[PDB]
Amino acid sequence: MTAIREIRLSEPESAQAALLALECAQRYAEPDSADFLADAAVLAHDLPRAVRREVERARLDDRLHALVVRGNDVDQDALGPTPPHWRQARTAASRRYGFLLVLYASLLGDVVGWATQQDGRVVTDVLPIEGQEDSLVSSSSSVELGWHTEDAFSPYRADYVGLFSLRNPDSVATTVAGLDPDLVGPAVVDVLFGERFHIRPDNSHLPTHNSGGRLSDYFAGIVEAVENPRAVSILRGHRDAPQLCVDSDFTTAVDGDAEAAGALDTLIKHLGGALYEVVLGPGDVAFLDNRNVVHGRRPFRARFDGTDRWLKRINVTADLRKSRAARRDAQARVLGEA
Amino acid sequence: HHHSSGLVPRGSHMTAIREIRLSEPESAQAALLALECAQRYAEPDSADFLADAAVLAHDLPRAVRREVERARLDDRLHALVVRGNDVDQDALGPTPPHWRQARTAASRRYGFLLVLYASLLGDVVGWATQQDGRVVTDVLPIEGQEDSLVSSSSSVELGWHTEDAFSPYRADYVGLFSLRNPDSVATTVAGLDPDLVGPAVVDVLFGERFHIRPDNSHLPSDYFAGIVEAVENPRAVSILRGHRDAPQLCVDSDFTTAVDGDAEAAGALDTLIKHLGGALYEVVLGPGDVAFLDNRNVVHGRRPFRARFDGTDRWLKRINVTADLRKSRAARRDAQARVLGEA
Ligand SMILES: O=C(O)CCC(=O)C(=O)O
Ligand SMILES: [Fe+3]
Repeated sequence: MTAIREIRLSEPESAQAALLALECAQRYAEPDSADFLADAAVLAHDLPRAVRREVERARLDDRLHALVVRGNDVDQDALGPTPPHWRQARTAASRRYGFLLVLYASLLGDVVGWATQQDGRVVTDVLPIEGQEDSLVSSSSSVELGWHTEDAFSPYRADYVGLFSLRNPDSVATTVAGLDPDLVGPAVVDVLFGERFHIRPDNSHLPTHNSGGRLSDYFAGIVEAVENPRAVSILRGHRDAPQLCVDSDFTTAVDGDAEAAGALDTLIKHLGGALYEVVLGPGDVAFLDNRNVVHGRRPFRARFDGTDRWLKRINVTADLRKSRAARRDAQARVLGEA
Repeated sequence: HHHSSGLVPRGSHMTAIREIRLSEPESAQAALLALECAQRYAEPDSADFLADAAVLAHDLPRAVRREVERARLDDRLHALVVRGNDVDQDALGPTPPHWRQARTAASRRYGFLLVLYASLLGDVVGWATQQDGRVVTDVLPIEGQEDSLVSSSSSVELGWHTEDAFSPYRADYVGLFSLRNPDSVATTVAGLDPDLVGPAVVDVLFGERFHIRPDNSHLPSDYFAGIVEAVENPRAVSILRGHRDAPQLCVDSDFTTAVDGDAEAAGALDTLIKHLGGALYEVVLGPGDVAFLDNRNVVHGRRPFRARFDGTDRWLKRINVTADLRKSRAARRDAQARVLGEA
């Protein structure tokens, strides 16, 4: 209904947001520099008032699918070519969009990264990588990004996933679905509320999607969660507004629970059909409510000529304090550094 | 009457107290925002105001917002104290004789300001079983409840505790806005210094070896069934939680016991009760002073004091703040409602 909340920036609101981002770029080294992240929540208060009003309505809407902020300024000429790999995507020209993504995000909560994702960067990159066309990770193209709750396996999974589209010349859709409980059956719902499923870390948490020199110890937690998954529910909270936690490629029923394996089969067919498209054009920022929706990305053909689709991505928590056991120190934002 | 802020240590807790002193212009700016809110919105906890409160709070003085944000992310904070807000004592009128008479037109602006400060730290919540589910509550002495074990006490020690220690929906912060305090009556505060306790005791306190039962406050429904089960069939819980370097504390000096037959846990618990009792210090809020206690880090209580019941007694506005409103949705009526156990 209001499941998708959209704000289209006026030209002045777009210009004001860009100016704030560019002041941040002048002051701080990286969009996830510790001194910037300490200051971000209060810097975000200087974003346009009309934007702050609508973000706050989104934040307290427990039936949100996504907040979409359209029409941020992106200078395509100044940005330069789409990097061929996330490792090379921390470009001088792309800093300003990282800073703006963190400012928007800091209206919804606190930004976090993962020790086991893109070398523990808090601002990450989504771009097609040659040789990953058919992979199950966000650098895919030819094969759909299978729908998932972000970091479904983890009790420290984000409350919001933020995406800042820098470029999307072929209008490739982000896919989104919620679960209408009164639509699969209060029978299947009860089975999904039961701690009767295994959810494993997706392939982006593997050493193979990180730099080779990363501490083996960062991946201890990921390997444990692959080998010995905890028995967990797919639904939780109030029955009038249950939260969703499932990954289409990394969820199984606990072996010998055909009632569970039956409900999961049913959920996977349902959500696959229910998946709807949101197209993020250049300058469009989305925050997906990761408690309410699964998301993915349509298949596309990458041209690998520097013109390809490029997003900046961020994880947002409503409650940074709750993850302190998994972080190095109070201010550190990288889950699994502890 | 210049802006200042700093860190006041207590024992080995180097950032225990974060103190902010408003300049006259910062005081006036906060007061004008609160007064504008009181003109535009029904109540300090009406749906119209709470939907906007987190954004209206961005209009508080910038220097105060930066220092509050530093407090919010300080996982070793005991108390954030903001001193020097305007209270017009003449216009406020006498301290009401009961909380049921305390939601006065004259005191609205102080409820609004408490919610604005609170909304810099998180989202305000109340409890169906406390002061009729009001989010902005009143702390004042009630004639005939001098010997009481609730915040309306005076002659008797309010025994110290984590706020709502039994509950998974317990506040992350307890906020207090002092309207008057002529006799400088204190809130007592204590955190755990792991350096003053045997590591073996600390190891036991991290164990799920304890029962934390609700005060009789709670108790009257799927919510209230959970309260009865919390008294009769209490879950086994830990007292310390999270990172060894920055553990959260959850204990109630009157309502915590070790699990049946766990003498070692009974020993660790009473070692902790003696430690916190010995480590208690005091925070006094003068008129216009606001405090947020980090309920994840400290227990709090109150010393004996002498109430006059003549309209001059100590009066605070009080609020519960959560870092994560969404996690309590099963215990609230609808998305925007802030009253725990209202559904
Ligand atoms: O490319 C997209 O639109 C989605 C990316 C994504 O889901 C992700 O990287 O987590
Ligand atoms: Fe994703």
